[PDB]
Amino acid sequence: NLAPLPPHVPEHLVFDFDMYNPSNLSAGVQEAWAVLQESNVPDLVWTRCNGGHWIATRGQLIREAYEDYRHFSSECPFIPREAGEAYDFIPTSMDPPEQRQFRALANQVVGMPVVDKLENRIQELACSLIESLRPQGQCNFTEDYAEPFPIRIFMLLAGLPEEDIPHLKYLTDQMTRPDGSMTFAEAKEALYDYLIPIIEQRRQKPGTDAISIVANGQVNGRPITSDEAKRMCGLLLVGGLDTVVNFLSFSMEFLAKSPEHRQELIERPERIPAACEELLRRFSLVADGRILTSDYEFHGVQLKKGDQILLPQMLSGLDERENAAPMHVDFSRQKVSHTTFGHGSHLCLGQHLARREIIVTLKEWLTRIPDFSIAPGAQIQHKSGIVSGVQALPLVWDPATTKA
Ligand code: HEM
Ligand SMILES: CN(C)c1cccc2c(S(=O)(=O)NCCCCCCCCNC(=O)C[C@]34C[C@H]5C[C@H](C[C@H](C5)C3)C4)cccc12
Ligand SMILES: [K+]
Repeated sequence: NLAPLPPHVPEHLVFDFDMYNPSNLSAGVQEAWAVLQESNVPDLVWTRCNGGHWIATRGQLIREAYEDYRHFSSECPFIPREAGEAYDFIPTSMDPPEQRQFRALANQVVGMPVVDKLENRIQELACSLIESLRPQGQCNFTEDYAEPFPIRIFMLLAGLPEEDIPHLKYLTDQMTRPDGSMTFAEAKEALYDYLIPIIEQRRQKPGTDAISIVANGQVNGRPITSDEAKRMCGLLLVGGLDTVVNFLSFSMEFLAKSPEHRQELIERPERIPAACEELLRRFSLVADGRILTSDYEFHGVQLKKGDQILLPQMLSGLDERENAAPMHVDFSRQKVSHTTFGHGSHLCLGQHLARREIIVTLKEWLTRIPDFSIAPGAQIQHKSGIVSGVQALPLVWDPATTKA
């Protein structure tokens, strides 16, 4: 189904890109999205897919719309509209100025000083996961390392016992990949049923952990409500799962297919933090958006109040106006330009934790299993959406080349 073209939208801007099923998916998802940056494609287009919505295709427009929250509201941040409308996590669905207090609170639980403190526990977890795969000589990376890793980091952050992982993983999977057992709202409520009691207890007997902090917090000079804490705790849980899982998978897929890039990192592990940044550009993967708060002319184009606009974080760093030869991976780029963690008032609060997860993973993997490949015969499949990703990543190695 295409949606019929709204009258304010001129025909010459219409490019029916489908964000959940792009034409060139088989060639790689970032590549599939990069067709939007071909020379015949305007900086701002309308697609009739997925209810109909604008797409900003260039880093300059993407950044500008993200800065201008007065015209581009996060009240409805997801395409299609029905998803955007039912979405209530905090702070992702709030605009400044209200979002500012909630964000400061959330920053207390995942900000830089928390990350510096957790780094060693993160390394311990990574090492334990890798060392259990190492002798096998094979894994599905996405399933065997990537999925268990960030959920375990959330348990450590939130002071939750490891016993709860299976149930928690199931509920978050249902929100982003439903098997049918539960609607989004049922999964959401089950999450709330899970967090509500721990919130009440940690209100009464505080810990030094994320759930305590968010529960004992103050916003707008008053105590955070139970509805507000659970909706924040919800985002803190889901925000760092699918992004980390899929990003780690794009990265490992690249390194498996590029011996020369692996060898560089093996020989110069000091370049790993830079390599992380360049991978974050090349394999950027989020595409959310905004809704117009009013009629607005933006870069020659008449936008109407209530129109949705997709602003793909993914596209800014792939824009050849931002980075020369954008599909080329070069770990020594002088200026790595990207909006992989967003831009503007909602810039990812988990970005410092994500970078440490990524760096620790690459450092620990490359020192234990320096030599690996894509399993003989396998063709890696990508998926496209709000968070794009990797269906599966079967890796192989010779265990004699590994270090215990
Ligand atoms: C590769 C990993 C990650 C990527 C690419 C990523 C990406 C993003 C992006 C693009 C936004 C802005 C969304 C918007 O403007 O609508 C965002 C916000 C956010 N992220 Fe991440 N993220 C990652 C990891 C994490 C982690 C590990 C956490 C920890 C829980 C986290 C927590 C959050 C929170 C709480 C917000 C909302 C900030 C606000 O609305 O004020 N993220 N993220
Ligand atoms: C028929 N019709 C109209 C339809 C009906 C229903 C579904 C449809 C789908 S669809 O099934 O493919 N729709 C996708 C469901 C929306 C996913 C919700 C996001 C959850 C992750 N949330 C975060 O808050 C984390 C986080 C974390 C960070 C920051 C920010 C953005 C990203 C990255 C995610 C928040 C496709 C096409 C049509 C559909
Ligand atoms: K909403």
